Amino acid sequence: AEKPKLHYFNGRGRMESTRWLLAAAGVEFEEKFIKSAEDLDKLRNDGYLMFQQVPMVEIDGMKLVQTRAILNYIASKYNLYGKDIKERALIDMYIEGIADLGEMIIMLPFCPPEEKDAKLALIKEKIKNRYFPAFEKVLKSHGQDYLVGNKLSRADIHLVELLYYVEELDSSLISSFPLLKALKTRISNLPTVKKFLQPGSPRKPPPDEIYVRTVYNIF
Amino acid sequence: AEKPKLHYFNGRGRMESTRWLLAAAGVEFEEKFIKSAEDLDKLRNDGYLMFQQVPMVEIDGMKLVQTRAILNYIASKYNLYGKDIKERALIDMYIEGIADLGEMIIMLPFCPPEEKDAKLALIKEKIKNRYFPAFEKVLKSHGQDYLVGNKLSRADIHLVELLYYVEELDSSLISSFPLLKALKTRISNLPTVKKFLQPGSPRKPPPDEIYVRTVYNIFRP
Ligand SMILES: N[C@@H](CCC(=O)N[C@@H](CS)C(=O)NCC(=O)O)C(=O)O
Ligand SMILES: N[C@@H](CCC(=O)N[C@@H](CS)C(=O)NCC(=O)O)C(=O)O
Repeated sequence: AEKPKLHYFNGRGRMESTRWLLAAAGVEFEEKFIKSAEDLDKLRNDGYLMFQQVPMVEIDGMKLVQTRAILNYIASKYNLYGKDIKERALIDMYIEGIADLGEMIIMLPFCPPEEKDAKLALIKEKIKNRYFPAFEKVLKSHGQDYLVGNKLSRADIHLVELLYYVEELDSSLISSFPLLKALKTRISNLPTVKKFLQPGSPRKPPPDEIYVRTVYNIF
Repeated sequence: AEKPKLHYFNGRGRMESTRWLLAAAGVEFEEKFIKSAEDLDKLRNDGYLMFQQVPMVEIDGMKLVQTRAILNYIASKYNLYGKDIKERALIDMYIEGIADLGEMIIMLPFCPPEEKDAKLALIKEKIKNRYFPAFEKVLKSHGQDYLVGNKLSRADIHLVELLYYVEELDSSLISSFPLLKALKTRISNLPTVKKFLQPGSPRKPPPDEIYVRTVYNIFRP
């Protein structure tokens, strides 16, 4: 059985939460980068893409598409999805809030220039008034090092990845949230995450204008 | 002890897939309809909405927000989430396709009249050229009555809900997809689903301009 092989553009977009989770889990993977519309159309025409889209991951005999299908499978396989049905409800609730905020961040570079200020201001408002208070409250309420079950789960990994993007956006947004600051440091120091955070890993950068244009070209 | 209680507007939107799944699982539930901004504020103020949003379901002593958290819990509890990690992977892939389509459909009534025509045209095109082909191909690959593991799962339920909606929208779209038609018929005839499909059940109508205006009136009174 192979290393999982990740099909996506050479950028963050919709594959980056899978790169984080696999790296957090200590799992070696390979990437086949889509550089053109022709690369994508060949995957489609070869029947690799159930819904004609990427992300797609080749893992344990499957060609899985859909971010959540990929991540649930990885989380479940590497015991990062809790130990029972009630922990999974907490985990799902948390990571779905993270996905919603995440989505706004992923979509942001693609919005018309005249809308950016308004959209960014709204993401900053939701971070401050909605999402950071929600997660700080979880940490504050049980006083434990991990969001759920007193042990590392995907929710920790997904949230910390998000705290890194929020820092790139505005380093002060986290300032009033000391338990989130502390979660970020703790998880960043786990050997697997520490290595993924270091130069030269598969961690992808923020999108620049050449990438924004390229992603269009790939559609 | 208590029935699940579903906190939403009195219409489909983001709660309908849950009404379908619970009914398919044989679970009677209650609904508490949010009618005003006051009602929404009370749920928030009581601290029952983790991200200040609905849907919310009170089930088994918990208050579950996020549509997918709600559905995953229900599907796991009532054995509609396949039998192993690999079946769940197939289930999740299939149903996330449905969710992408669903998300366009649910937002359609709150589009400006100017974007509506094109949005609808796009929806139909994706049904016909992307999603119905994908699901037909899966049913054809194995010739079995159910999408995954040759037994009823949440994927069948969520697909068939989608097929009922697509029928309302344009009843010709399914015409080229004989295996989807057959699945729709089989699943519709299962005791629990048949009961949910009957007149007078909790199944909700398609949204009308009053539902739309109630939703706006709640978020922007
Ligand atoms: N719900 C899907 C969304 C995938 C998606 O939007 N994919 C884009 C690339 S980021 C794509 O393949 N676009 C081509 C298309 O939709 O026609 C997932 O989470 O994987
Ligand atoms: N990802 C969430 C989205 C929920 C959502 O957007 N709910 C809307 C109403 S249908 C809401 O409460 N909006 C008010 C707000 O976001 O302030 C889910 O699937 O439950």
